[PDB]
Formats: sequence, C-alpha cells, structure tokens
Amino acid sequence: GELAAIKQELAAIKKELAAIKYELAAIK
Amino acid sequence: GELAAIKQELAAIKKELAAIKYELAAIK
Amino acid sequence: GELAAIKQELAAIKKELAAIKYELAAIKQ
Repeated sequence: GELAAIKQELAAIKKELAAIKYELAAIK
Repeated sequence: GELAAIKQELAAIKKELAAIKYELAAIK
Repeated sequence: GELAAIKQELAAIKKELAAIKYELAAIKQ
C-alpha cells in the first residue's frame, strides 16, 4: 500500500487546493 | 532514496495546505 | 513511469501553493 497511499494523498490535495481557490476568488 | 523522498515532499505540502486554509478562514 | 508522473504532480502542486501564498500575502496588505 505505499504507492497507493501516495496517490490517495495526491488526489486529496486537489480537493484542498479547490477549497482554497474558491475562498481566494470570493475575497477578490 | 528517490522513492522514499516523496513522503517528505507530501508531509511538507500537507503542513502548508493546513496553514493556508487556516489563514484564509481567519481573515473572512 | 510512476516516479515521473508523481514528480510532475508535486511540481504542479508547489506552483499552485506558491501562487496562493503570494496572493494571500498581497491581500493581508
């Protein structure tokens, strides 16, 4: 599961970047 | 080695995502 | 290969985080 874990962590990071970019957008 | 290093890269990124989400939240 | 793909995904993420930190900095001013 070492490679599996890494791919799931990378997947998760895209949802966190999305969350953040929407909050930045709102401020502008 | 090169494979191992990916876990430290991920660690770094998760810490900075946390920081950023908290900083944005705090502002709003 | 698997390493190649992952290095590009990490690059991509650091570029987006960089952009965000600069944009956040600008806002706090």
